Amino acid sequence: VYSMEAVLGAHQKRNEILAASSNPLAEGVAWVEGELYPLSEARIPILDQGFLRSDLTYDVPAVWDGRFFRLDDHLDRLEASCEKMRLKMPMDRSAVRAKLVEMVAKSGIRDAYVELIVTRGLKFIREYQSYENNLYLMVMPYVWAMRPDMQVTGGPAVVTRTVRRTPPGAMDPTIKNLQWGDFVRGWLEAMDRGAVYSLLPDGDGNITEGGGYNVCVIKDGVLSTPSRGVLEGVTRKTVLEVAAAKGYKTVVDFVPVDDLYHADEIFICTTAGGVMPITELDGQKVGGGQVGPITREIWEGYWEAHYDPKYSFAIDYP
Amino acid sequence: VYSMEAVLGAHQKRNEILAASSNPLAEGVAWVEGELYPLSEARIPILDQGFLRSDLTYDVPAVWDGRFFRLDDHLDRLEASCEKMRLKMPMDRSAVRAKLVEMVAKSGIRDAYVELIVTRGLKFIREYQSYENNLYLMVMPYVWAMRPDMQVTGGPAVVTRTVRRTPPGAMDPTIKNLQWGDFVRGWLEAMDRGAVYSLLPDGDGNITEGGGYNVCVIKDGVLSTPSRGVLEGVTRKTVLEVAAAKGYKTVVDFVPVDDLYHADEIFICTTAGGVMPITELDGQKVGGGQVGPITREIWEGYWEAHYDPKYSFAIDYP
Repeated sequence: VYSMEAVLGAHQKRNEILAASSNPLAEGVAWVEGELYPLSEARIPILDQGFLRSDLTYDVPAVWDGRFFRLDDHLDRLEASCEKMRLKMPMDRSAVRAKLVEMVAKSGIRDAYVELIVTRGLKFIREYQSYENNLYLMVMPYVWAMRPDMQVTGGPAVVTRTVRRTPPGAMDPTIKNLQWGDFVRGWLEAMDRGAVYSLLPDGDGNITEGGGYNVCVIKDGVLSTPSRGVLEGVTRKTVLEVAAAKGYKTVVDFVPVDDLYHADEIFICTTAGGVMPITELDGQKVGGGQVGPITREIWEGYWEAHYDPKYSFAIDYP
Repeated sequence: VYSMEAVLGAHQKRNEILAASSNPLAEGVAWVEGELYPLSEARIPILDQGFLRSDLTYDVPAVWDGRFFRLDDHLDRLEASCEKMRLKMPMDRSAVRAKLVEMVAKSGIRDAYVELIVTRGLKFIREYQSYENNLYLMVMPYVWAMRPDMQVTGGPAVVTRTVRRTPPGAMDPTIKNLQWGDFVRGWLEAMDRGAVYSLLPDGDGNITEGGGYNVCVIKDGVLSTPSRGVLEGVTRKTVLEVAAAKGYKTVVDFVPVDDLYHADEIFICTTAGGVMPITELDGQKVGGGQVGPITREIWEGYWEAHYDPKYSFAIDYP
């Protein structure tokens, strides 16, 4: 009952119900300076340093089938990110958690992409010690980095050769951030070259991540994923737990670019889409060019976890 | 008459006139979707990818003493940046130029920092080919990266050791951009270590630039400035022209970090402040620890150029 057909099919039914809603928040809602707005109408001050300097961190939990998934792991990473950035979230954690549930519940959205953004505020970094930081919350329908119909077949990727990952000595990649100069270049290279997804090298022979997602490489029943140079994804975390539970070895360590070309399976993972199979790389088949059996087991176990009360709780909709 | 006293003194008189203005735009004005707003009231849509993904380029000409300085060089760089970003400025160049003059004239601001921002718009990079890009214009009182009283003495810098420059293979530094993850870390390191200005290495032994500015290093009458890894500043351009005119050699090429420690003089330069002497580095005097004679000649020639009709034109204020 956690097959692709079952999970994606039910989502599609929930989508058609949402499309028929007359709720003005059904297309999304934002929290700005204490008030709720329809997402298409929400506006932020142009002087905000999150805009003028991308001086911000953010995080993104999701709601699936009316259940929040690992919200507390996302709130922990956001608070760790803020500490690294010398930001202080302007709202208490319990109040943020309750606000998010209220926004989702009022929207009626059962499958939601939920974004929290903490910015430096209006003052330049030279005055960061007044900690006059700003907070924005957004709730919108679930975002698919790889659409359902493409997850059934897997998608095409390239290892980029015109762009590499911003190194950790320039920007710490364990801070989820919106400075996507490299990632945007990767989307453009993939489109130029006849693919969709881009996998960025680190400049010294190893693969890192892409614009929105971690990468997992499978070889002889061993799932390998980069340790350095990448966000420590919550999806990746779940994937490592699931793969272990099902009898596969997991390795978090350097993954040479050259290993991508000998893999049995490859997938990318992110809150915005889940487990996303990669079945073509640089124009060649990955493995058999179909969704591999280990990826499939992990995919199903990922979505099963969304109904586990250890990792999720249900929202009370009006 | 282009000494520091004369130039900064007159600016201070113009400042006190601006402070006394009852014009609601005297503190700045923004252009958003066809209308003008007081800068503190201007708001942009939260869904703009310039915010959600820092998917934008920008440029910053200045007005000094009621004269625009090298506006056409800044417009050329903005258009080159947009082409590299696959952005198309949504307004004709002549209309943008006229709008900027109108905004400055209505503000009454004689010394102005003028910012133009072109963003991807509301759609994700995957849909960049509809070119539905957005434009924002801002005019505000002149911004000083190094305040006047500190330019008289010069300021303190460090070569960062906890951060290095985002490399060109990750983000092209000739595109003026707002992805300041590395620069913000540099401001924090300098503050932690007992300085103000940060100079970022490239990771392979050479110096690049800092958060807002290029760096020029003087040794035995030779001005050296990095070619790779940095924005091609318009201030830097003017500095190279002035230094040549006055009988000094100029070199645009790799500048090893180690050369900083043997320099006779160092300054940083940017539209937001001009020519800004650095008289202490990593806790030690640069040269004699005072503004050097060559820096001083360049400083005066920089501001003299602001009255040259080859590089500047005067705004007709109401």
